[PDB]
Amino acid sequence: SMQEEDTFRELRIFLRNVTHRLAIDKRFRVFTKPVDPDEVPDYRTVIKEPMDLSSVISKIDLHKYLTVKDYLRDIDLICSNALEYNPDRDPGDRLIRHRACALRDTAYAIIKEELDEDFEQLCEEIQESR
Ligand SMILES: CCN1C[C@@H]2C[C@H]3c4onc(C)c4[C@@H](O)[C@]2(C1)N3C
Ligand SMILES: CCN1C[C@@H]2C[C@H]3c4onc(C)c4[C@@H](O)[C@]2(C1)N3C
Repeated sequence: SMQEEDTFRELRIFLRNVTHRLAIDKRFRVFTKPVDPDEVPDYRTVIKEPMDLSSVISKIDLHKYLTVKDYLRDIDLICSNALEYNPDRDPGDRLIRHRACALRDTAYAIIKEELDEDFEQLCEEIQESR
């Protein structure tokens, strides 16, 4: 219905605003673009599903997310990819792990404080009806 298309349009506006706010924080600059396969040819042999904040904005615009749950699965993949690729005790590794955990906690805290529980339940019921 037209009312259902208006629901999904409101969801995309909300997700773009969350994602752009994460993308301007100086801590998260390393997550804003894909890993350059030149500089890091090894990356794509270890990490099977690369993900970054530029890719997330492209996916919103292609209508790939019908719920906040499916968006948070991509935020979780940005974080898990950084933890898996950089697991060592050295400071470079420890700094990117700390930043990855901060990105995930920041996204969850914005959504907890700014999404109504009933808007997300409506998106999940339209999704399950398709
Ligand atoms: C050129 C200096 N490198 C330091 C970082 C460690 C590792 C990494 O893991 N996730 C991302 C994103 C990145 C890149 O920022 C990075 C580039 N590497 C491929
Ligand atoms: C319980 C009634 N809700 C009204 C508000 C609308 C929306 C929202 O957007 N930013 C913030 C902050 C808030 C919350 O205060 C709120 C709680 N919602 C999640």
